[PDB]
Amino acid sequence: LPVGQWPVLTGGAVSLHSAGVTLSTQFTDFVSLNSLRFRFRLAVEEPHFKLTRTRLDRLYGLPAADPNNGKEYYEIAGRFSLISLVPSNDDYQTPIA
Amino acid sequence: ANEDIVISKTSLWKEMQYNRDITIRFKFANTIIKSGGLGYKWSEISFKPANYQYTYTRDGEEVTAHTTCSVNGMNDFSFNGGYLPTDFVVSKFEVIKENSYVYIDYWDDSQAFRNVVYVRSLAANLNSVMCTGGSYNFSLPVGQWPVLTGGAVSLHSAGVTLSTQFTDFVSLNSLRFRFRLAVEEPHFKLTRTRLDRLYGLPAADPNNGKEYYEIAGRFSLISLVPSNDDYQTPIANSVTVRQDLERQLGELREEFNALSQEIAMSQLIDLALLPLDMFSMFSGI
Amino acid sequence: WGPGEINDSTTVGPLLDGPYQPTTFNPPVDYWMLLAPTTPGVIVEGTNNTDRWLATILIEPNVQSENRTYTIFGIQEQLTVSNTSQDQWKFIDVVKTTANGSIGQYGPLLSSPKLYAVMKHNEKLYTYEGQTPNATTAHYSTTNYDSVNMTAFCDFYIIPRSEESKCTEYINNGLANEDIVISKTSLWKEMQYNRDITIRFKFANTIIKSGGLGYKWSEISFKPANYQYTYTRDGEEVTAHTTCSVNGMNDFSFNGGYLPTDFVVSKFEVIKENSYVYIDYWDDSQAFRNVVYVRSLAANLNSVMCTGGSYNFSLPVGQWPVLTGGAVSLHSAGVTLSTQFTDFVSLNSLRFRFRLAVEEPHF
Amino acid sequence: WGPGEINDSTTVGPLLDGPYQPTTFNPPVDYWMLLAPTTPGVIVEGTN
Repeated sequence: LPVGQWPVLTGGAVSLHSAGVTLSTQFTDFVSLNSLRFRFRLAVEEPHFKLTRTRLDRLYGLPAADPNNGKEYYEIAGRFSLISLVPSNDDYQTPIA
Repeated sequence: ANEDIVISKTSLWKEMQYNRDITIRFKFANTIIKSGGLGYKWSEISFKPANYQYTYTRDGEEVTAHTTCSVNGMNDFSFNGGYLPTDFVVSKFEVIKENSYVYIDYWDDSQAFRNVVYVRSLAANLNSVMCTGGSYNFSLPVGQWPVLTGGAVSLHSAGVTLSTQFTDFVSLNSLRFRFRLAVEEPHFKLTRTRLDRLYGLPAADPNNGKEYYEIAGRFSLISLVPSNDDYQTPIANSVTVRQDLERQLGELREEFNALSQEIAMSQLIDLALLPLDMFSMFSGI
Repeated sequence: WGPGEINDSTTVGPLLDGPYQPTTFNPPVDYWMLLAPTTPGVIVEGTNNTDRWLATILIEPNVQSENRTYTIFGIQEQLTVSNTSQDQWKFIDVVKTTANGSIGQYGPLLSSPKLYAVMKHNEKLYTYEGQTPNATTAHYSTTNYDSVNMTAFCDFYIIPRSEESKCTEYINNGLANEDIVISKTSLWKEMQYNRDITIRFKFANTIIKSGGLGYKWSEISFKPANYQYTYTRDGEEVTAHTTCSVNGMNDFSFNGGYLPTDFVVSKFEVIKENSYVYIDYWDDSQAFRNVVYVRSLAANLNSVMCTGGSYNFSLPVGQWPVLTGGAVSLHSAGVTLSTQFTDFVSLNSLRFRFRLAVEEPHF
Repeated sequence: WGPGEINDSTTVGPLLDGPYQPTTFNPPVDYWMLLAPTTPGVIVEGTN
């Protein structure tokens, strides 16, 4: 703000829980990747987000101001299970791709 | 004239009085400016706008406050022990007296303080404090240095005056708390000059080397603050409501089996003959 | 609405027009000339060139009759100097009937603090005579009193006639942490206005003169000036109440001589580029009733071509100096809408600030 | 939230060395004694 007190968008938490998984295709500047898309449903939590020096107080959700909150990354650890079909014409020679 | 237009729709405001303990630390300053000549004369020995910054433990949380102090309404006396260049002619010694009021501007970074805009009323339960005058030597190319001795003055709280300078579309705030000055013992003597036992803090040394003039007092500020109450939010603004746990399936099955008592054979046969379909089965559920 | 609390530049007037060094300067009618020495010798010589050659002369305490030669009125002659007091200095008046004839002495004057006063009234010179604290104001009858040239050899002061008591005194002994809700939520609305209003104002001056002749101008600053007028703004008679002041102006001092009739000007204020004029208007109209909780404010006041004052410095005798020149324009410098909450009532003061730009001619 | 103005006035021609009256004194270092004479006669007599 050029003059006066600086408004601040502080707060706002959400929780991510798994809600299925499906195939997708990421891309890079040189190659395309056969990625897996994990879809997570959201759930707002106790930390509220306010807009100081205003009248928007006690709002819930995660705004887009600084969703990372200074963290380098958010981590979700778990397990996935897939059964892929491989074209094997013999009792052996199971292809590895 | 004959014109006026609407800017915005109506808004929700409320009146609220903020009561806060304020500590006041303001050190005076002296110009003490030497006029031309051999060095005996003085242009205008007067108080200057003295600025400082502090941090106080108010309400259990540190508050950072800028502090400007000045005085207006002082009496300006003159001295003439001879107009000769080797003699002592002082144009104006500024002295605080009953005609003098101290004006002090405060800038605290606290919440209510920032909220003090478009205010309704202010009450200041400040404490009167004694301010004494020190001594200083007036430079002279020849002769002993003249000095000050004694004196004191007392500050008494008076009306607070808040101002807002309007530039373009910005309001620059300017608070000014006022203190009436009442002179008190001891008295002021200037060496090698006429004044003997004069009263009133001079423009030479009102600080007296004091750390700061600590005045502790409460302040009640009734101002029209803006607020929407707990409204103007989304109709579903709250933490996610956890769905209630359903039931233990074992006991659910137990109760379902127990329901077999309330079954009539003939009516059950009729219901069995009726072909339940995707509609009939779930219509009344 | 109405109040104004900007008042600075206090002044003190020299009670006796300050000290004066040895020279030929006389006391005008209704003005005592007081004399304060440093060391003995000659004090004053009042010469009419016609019939009066008075001379007030110092003598130390405990001094007997001694014959000494003095260069009085350019001629060396022998005179007798004597004292009667043992602790009080003597101020003896030598009287010369004629230049050729002998010269006498009278007017023994016993006072410790070394202060003594002379005057001219009612066909008589009023010279302090006698012993302290009863030192009288004895009188000598002669002609052409106002023409007496008073050539003196000490420090001096000038007093009014009404302060004979002061002259006698001088001769006899010398000089918490919580918040609460007041009222529930209410309805408000920022409201715009497009209105033009005429503005007119006057000035005033603190003309503080020194005590005595008047050739010593202690100070001339600006006064807080209050006025009232009526204006027709779009068919609505408004009683505008006006209060003026000025701050941050540049000042001058002048000295044509450090002596009584010499034109001395200790301090004079003058509006200049650095100067700003604080101007308060009060109107009972709806706009100025609604201007309490104001969000924004902008004034488009046009320039004001201002010509400086021109009056003749009042002095008791002699040519009158005058001031002419130095025009000034005024430009908007913002508006301060201050509120002053005393213990019970709120004095709401609106002050437009006007920067003063300076322009020819030259003062 | 910045401080407001304070009523003040600048110095009143302080650096004006006026008509120092004629008598016996000792000129100090770095003070040129400009003169204002009017009629024929002696102006200054500096005696060591």
